Amino acid sequence: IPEPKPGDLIEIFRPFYRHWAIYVGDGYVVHLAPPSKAIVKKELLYDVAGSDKYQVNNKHDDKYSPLPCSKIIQRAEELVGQEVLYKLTSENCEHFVNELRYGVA
Repeated sequence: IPEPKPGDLIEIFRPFYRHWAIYVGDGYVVHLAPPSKAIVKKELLYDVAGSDKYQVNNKHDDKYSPLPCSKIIQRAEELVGQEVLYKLTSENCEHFVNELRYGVA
């Protein structure tokens, strides 16, 4: 599987649940994760994916424009360290990365 492009949405197929992250380059993604509440983390895709299959899935590019990729990366990185109080359902994780790629829904 070739290297994702900065700003790409990454859909990760964990057993019985999906997780979402956004590629920020040089092997890193930004995503919501538990400390062990949830926190925005910058981590290696290698570690976040682990042994689980994943794909790039920019599902809304058909009908919506992605933001300039420099802006996507900047916004994602600025949020690293921020905490949120909602559960890490696929839906919430997807919503988070959608906002980064496409802007506020």
